[PDB]
Amino acid sequence: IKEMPQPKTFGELKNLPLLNTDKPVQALMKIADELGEIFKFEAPGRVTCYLSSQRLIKEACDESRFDKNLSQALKFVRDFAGDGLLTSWTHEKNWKKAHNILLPSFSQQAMKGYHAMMVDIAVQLVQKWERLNADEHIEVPEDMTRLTLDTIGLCGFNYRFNSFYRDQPHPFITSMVRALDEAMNKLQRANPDDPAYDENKRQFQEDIKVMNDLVDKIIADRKASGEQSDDLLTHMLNGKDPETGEPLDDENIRYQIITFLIAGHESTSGLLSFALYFLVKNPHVLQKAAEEAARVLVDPVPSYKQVKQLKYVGMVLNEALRLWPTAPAFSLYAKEDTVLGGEYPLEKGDELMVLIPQLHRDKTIWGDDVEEFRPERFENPSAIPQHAFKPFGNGQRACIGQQFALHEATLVLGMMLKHFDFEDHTNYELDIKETQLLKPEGFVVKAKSKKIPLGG
Ligand code: HEM
Repeated sequence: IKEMPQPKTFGELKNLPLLNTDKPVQALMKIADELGEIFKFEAPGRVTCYLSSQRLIKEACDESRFDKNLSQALKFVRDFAGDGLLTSWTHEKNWKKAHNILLPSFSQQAMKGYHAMMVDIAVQLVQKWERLNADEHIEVPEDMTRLTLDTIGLCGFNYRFNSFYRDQPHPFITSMVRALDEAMNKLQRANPDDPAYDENKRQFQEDIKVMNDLVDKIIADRKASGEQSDDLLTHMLNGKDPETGEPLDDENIRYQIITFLIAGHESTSGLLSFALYFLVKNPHVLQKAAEEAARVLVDPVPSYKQVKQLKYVGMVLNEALRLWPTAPAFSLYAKEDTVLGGEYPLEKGDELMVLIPQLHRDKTIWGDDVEEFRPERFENPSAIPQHAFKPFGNGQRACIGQQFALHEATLVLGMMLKHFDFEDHTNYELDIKETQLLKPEGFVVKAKSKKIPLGG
């Protein structure tokens, strides 16, 4: 039994002077490099335990001992995401109901039914870049976000945000993005009740009404027509929990739809953006991935089967998730008193945070050269030690979207590689902005079309 390592405390401020950054995850990674696989972190009225090694994370992933904790970020997002799957406690009846109903709609098989709609949006991005003039460039995370938002709207509830037809997004997207920003801003608000935030609160209420009005109207519209689509909304309307026999109610369906948008859009666009970053920074890797794309994508548009063939592309995506997992942490609490790693007692209710980018740099698992981009690390996924790679979280609370995110990213990145050569025309210096997610801010490229016809 051992005292938990902890960075220096500064009287009443505790450890907080060490995080005076807008990139706390990257600052926490530097604390972990100094203090090792576990450290306690304290701030006024807050205590948590950050884990970074696979040995201890293997323990924290034991679901009989630890469950998902709702961080404060997730609590503020629950004000519009409600008791959707992301923002609900594992014990809530609606979490378990929605999980059992939605799981089959997110399986690897279910991907065959979404493929045509994902291709629809992916063709639109390819055509946008084909139609650029010679002087222009691409804003990478901005277009990736247009793409992921549109794909989740189409596959999620057969709704077109039409993000490629716009400079300013659809009013729902504007509201959702501003609501997420406000939720994150509230994390660092000293005097939340101060008059200067009256306008913030009013706007937050307006943005939630915009989101709810839209989604409720689409739900009511669909129930009236009886139209059956290939979308998740049809599955929610027709699904019954195998355990209770009950369906989701209309209000819970609204929260799942908002949740899929929130949970899916930034995380998946970050992944595509970092993968393209790594590829333009490693032209030899980019060449091997484009060669696979040209070998495999032999039809004017990709089939479901062809996407499954893009093995190297899949490896590039995993190695981007290893270095910069776009949802960089998840939070747990001890379900009962327990001892972690034989050494550190925990009391029931104690919080742990898994620091996924630091887990992914555990040199005992990956070798000494953990900063290098090498997709070949993933050539044999069965050989990777259990719990070493956790970009989609853990257990029954893992990413329900993982097969959807991966199928979409593979498809898109494979089409990009087939149709364009890319140029890092500004010699872009990586700048990782943190919201609740990671992205390469300001990342721009030029693409030069290979002049290959689309379909079809
Ligand atoms: C590369 C893309 C993505 C990454 C890295 C990612 C990562 C994660 C992580 C780490 C969790 C666990 C959160 C926690 O424990 O607090 C999570 C949960 C979740 N994600 Fe994703 N995600 C991605 C894409 C998506 C997509 C495309 C969707 C939906 C279409 C989605 C929907 C969800 C949902 C609904 C949950 C809550 C699941 C549950 O608790 O039952 N995610 N994701």
